[PDB]
Amino acid sequence: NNMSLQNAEWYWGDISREEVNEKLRDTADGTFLVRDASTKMHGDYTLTLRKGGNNKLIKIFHRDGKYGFSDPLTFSSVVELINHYRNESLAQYNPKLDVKLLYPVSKYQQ
Repeated sequence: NNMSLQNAEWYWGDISREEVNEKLRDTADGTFLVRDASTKMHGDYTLTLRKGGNNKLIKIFHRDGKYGFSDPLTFSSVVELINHYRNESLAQYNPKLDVKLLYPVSKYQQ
């Protein structure tokens, strides 16, 4: 993790919901980025996803080197978790989030 995660184009580190909001403003369903959770109580990270004109916040929890949205946490890295849901609909997690992670908001000017 974290060498992988620090170089992920969609990983923005410590930035606020507010800054997250302007980056997803009027973007298509499936647009997303990952920041650090503002408090570890609420996971180590927050995935923000565009859906129905709305920014969904999905906590990424971490324990014993694994990552996930809920238990069991099966992923060996945040990147592998994201990569899975770029291929697969979030619907397997939540039926109200039937969209994939389609459009990374990139930190390398894109």
